[PDB]
Amino acid sequence: RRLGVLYRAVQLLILLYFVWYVFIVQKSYQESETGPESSIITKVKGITTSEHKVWDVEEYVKPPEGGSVFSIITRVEATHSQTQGTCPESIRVHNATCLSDADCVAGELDMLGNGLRTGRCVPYYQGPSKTCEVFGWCPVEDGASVSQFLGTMAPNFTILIKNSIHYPKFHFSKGNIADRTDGYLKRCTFHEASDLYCPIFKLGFIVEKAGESFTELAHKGGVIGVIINWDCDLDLPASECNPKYSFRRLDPKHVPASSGYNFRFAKYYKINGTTTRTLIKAYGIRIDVIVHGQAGKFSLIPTIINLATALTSVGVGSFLCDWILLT
Amino acid sequence: RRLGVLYRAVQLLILLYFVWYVFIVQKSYQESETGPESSIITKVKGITTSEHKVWDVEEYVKPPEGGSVFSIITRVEATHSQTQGTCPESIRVHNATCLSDADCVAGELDMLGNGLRTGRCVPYYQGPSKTCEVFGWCPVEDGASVSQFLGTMAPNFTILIKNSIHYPKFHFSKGNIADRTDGYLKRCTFHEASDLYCPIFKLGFIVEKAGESFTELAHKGGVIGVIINWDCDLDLPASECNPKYSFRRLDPKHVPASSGYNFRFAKYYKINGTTTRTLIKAYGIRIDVIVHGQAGKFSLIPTIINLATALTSVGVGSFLCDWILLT
Amino acid sequence: RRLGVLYRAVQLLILLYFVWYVFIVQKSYQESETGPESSIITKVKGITTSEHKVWDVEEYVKPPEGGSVFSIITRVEATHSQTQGTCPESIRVHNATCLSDADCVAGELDMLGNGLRTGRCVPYYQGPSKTCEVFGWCPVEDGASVSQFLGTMAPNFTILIKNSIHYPKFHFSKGNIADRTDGYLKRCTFHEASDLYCPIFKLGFIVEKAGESFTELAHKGGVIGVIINWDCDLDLPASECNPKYSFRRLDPKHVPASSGYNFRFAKYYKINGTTTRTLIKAYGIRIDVIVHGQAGKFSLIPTIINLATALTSVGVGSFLCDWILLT
Ligand SMILES: *[C@@H]1O[C@H](CO)[C@@H](O)[C@H](O)[C@H]1NC(C)=O
Ligand SMILES: *[C@@H]1O[C@H](CO)[C@@H](O)[C@H](O)[C@H]1NC(C)=O
Ligand SMILES: *[C@@H]1O[C@H](CO)[C@@H](O)[C@H](O)[C@H]1NC(C)=O
Ligand SMILES: *[C@@H]1O[C@H](CO)[C@@H](O)[C@H](O)[C@H]1NC(C)=O
Ligand SMILES: *[C@@H]1O[C@H](CO)[C@@H](O)[C@H](O)[C@H]1NC(C)=O
Ligand SMILES: *[C@@H]1O[C@H](CO)[C@@H](O)[C@H](O)[C@H]1NC(C)=O
Repeated sequence: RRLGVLYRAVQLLILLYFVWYVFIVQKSYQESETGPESSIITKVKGITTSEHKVWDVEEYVKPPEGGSVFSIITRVEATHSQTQGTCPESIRVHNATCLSDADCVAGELDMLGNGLRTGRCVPYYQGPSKTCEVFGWCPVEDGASVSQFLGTMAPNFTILIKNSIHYPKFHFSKGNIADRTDGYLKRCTFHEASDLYCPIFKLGFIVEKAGESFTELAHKGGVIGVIINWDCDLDLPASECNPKYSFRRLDPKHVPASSGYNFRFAKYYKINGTTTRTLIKAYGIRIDVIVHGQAGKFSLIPTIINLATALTSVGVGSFLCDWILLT
Repeated sequence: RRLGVLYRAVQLLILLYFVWYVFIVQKSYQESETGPESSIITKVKGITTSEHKVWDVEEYVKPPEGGSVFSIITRVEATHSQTQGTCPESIRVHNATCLSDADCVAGELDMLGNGLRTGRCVPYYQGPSKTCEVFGWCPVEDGASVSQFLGTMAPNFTILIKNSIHYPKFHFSKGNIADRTDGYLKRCTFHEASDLYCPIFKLGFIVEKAGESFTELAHKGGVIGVIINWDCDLDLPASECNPKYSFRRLDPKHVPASSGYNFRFAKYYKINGTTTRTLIKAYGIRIDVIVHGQAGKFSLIPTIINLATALTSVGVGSFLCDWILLT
Repeated sequence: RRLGVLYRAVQLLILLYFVWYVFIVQKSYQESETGPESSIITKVKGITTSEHKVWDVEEYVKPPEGGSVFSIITRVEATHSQTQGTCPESIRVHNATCLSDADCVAGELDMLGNGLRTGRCVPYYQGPSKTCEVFGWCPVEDGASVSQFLGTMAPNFTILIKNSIHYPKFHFSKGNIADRTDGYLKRCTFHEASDLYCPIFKLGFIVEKAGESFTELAHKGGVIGVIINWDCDLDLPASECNPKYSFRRLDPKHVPASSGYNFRFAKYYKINGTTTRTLIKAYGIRIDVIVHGQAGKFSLIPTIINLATALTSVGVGSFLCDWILLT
């Protein structure tokens, strides 16, 4: 009687749970593939100015080739006319300060120093201190570097990411630009809803979507990641598989020591037969384009496994009801 | 009687379906791992010529280091003796054409322009038009660039990809060159059957296997991906795990706007104390080596799950036959 | 009687096997995700010396930007004052040796040669042999290169890897540096137990943990991979997810032909209006930072599938016991 009503209510509850959670919500009827094959072609385009200098893309984008990882230099500390010679050590180098020649040890190369110590105390670049003389690339950066801010109009720089994926097991291939001939990429601006196949992003848009302040991320540097997630359901048509662009800062923005991004490169010249160089310490924003994939397609093996599990679970509910009735 | 024959025929049909499709075909008795750890070492080697110039690998391969992504330059547009100064704007820049000084706005920096506008109309490099004067790197590329075709013998360039994978969960590690001392790599040519452990590919072979035409992909540029798939069955010996090299074009070859690959780099010089440069716009073929993995090894958990599913399915066939007989 | 004891012993054996192997050992109650999103920021810092030259990071680290793949140059073969002209071919080029002008074919460009053959026999750089004259970058490397060993103090170079992962499906994100303000990274040394969030590694430590000898890996070059495995169990707190750094050599160290790492880059100058260059062949150790992920979190679907399998298996044991008793 009523025992039958409760007995069948348990079965319906178990079947509901399976049909909803296991199948509709979690798609246990589906087999999944992750890690597609991606191709990223980037192209930064924009020009900026300094006190009397004009910087083009060749100057502030390293490396020049358009790939997943590139750095947009927003500030430089250039040390011009560096030659191999003898000069005072940087005041920031461990026990570089000296009062006499006895305080400097000859032939001492510090790995964090700027050269091999000559062994005699020399006046610093700006008085009145005295630092141990070193042989290396001179003058040192910490004594003869001039800072230039490039990124006054870095926010208006535009980056064009060209992505294309492929899912081998499911034979799915797609890109992030629509095959058109209407002059679209020459006048479009990215919008996650209106214009999703115009992957031309301003640097300022990327930074603000990452939650970052451009001045702080430009003076000290930073790393911002442009993440493309192709969470794809292959039972739906190919027009239902779209790229989702997320922006987030990838460097340890909270650790004071490791926050920032910078690197050194030099420009090499022969002046009167002697090799001179211009050491440039570049602070800038590195853009990493990370592509992530998660596909899904209906597979019969998972479906039958879960159906068998549902039947066994309904049987276990049967056993539980009978056991409660007996006791 | 005959009901028994049909009843057991249903069981045999269900068991066949499982034993064939679930186990033999799909290998549901197996656990899978994807995404191994890969190491790619590339080395392009070949020399080409121009009207009176000889180009070596250092000149047309960027970046010089041998990694997954590199570009082989097939054509350049070099603008020599570029200095920071004032010169006419490119005729391709928005509203650069002027008839008088009033048509040029002083201090206007266009992000797609080639400098900061001085504010006075100047004659173009070739008459009779007049363009707004700009301050930047001068002369501009669109007025003083000379094109040189490098890739006359690019098809005979040879790329040596050195790959090595590792599957952590299954403790499988392999490479794409056989440990030999017979002078093999100095005289071998790749063949997907005869010579699969001689990964020395001519650029023309890669292009033709990608279905591309070398002249069009060399003048305008392109991106070709060398895909290595280690679809591996670990129940078989290690000699049964082999690399499969596939070649396909990765750029949007159909979109007119985004088809092609190019980038700019410059050579910097000091001439009479003033920084001059040679801006080179390089059109070439980028080679991406993409390594994809899918391993499989027999695991007891999937086997028992599928066996339980088979037994439950045979029981469901039993129930269906009995239900048909009753009704 | 005793049949009951054996009958229930079989059930307990099957249940033990499941509860131990399927659940406790293999964690079949868990769903897994692999392939997180990684960000790698490297920074090599150290200075070395030669006979009379001091080398800084800008000189021996290529590329300058701090990413996953970079090369630390330990030895160079620099060919200075290379200009486009005519010079003897390298004695190592196929049939380059000549006895008279008839042995040289005019206009012959060998892809493995160093230029276009002029067609007349010229004396070699060192006597008494004679090689076919070529037009290219002259003098050739095999005749005018000078070797300098940089890596006397390469083992004391320190590399700072900055990693940060993210698991999308499980919403887990972590890095490899602890958020601190105690001046930790300026004085810490990595230890896999004591100091795991100080990812500052000496090059010598990386090499010795890889099992390599620094002198051989420095003269000839090599590739060493720094592997970070985030094998993560998400049922445990976030303090229980840690990076595991493994070091191994990635190049074919056993194949004599393919063992080693080297590349060429040049320094370009204008001398009296003619383009000269310094071709540098760099032998060094390439560091690849490979990040691998394997997360796990309790999921109800696998748990119920395995519980149903356990019940079915106990039933199959029931059937086997009854069948043995009947026969
Ligand atoms: C630095 O030099 C001073 C004076 O020569 C010496 O007392 C001190 O120990 C040195 N510090 C080192 C070597 O770390
Ligand atoms: C450049 O970007 C800034 C902020 O990102 C914006 O205020 C400014 O209007 C932009 N420039 C132009 C010409 O729109
Ligand atoms: C270009 O300049 C012309 C004349 O100064 C002006 O009419 C036009 O609006 C300008 N186009 C712009 C600013 O996009
Ligand atoms: C170079 O390649 C082209 C086509 O790829 C071929 O026709 C030619 O014979 C090759 N050169 C040599 C010397 O074999
Ligand atoms: C090299 O040159 C010699 C003499 O000209 C010739 O006999 C030989 O066949 C050549 N080898 C080649 C072209 O591989
Ligand atoms: C540099 O490293 C070597 C071995 O890696 C070691 O013997 C030497 O002591 C180190 N240098 C210093 C100053 O500790």
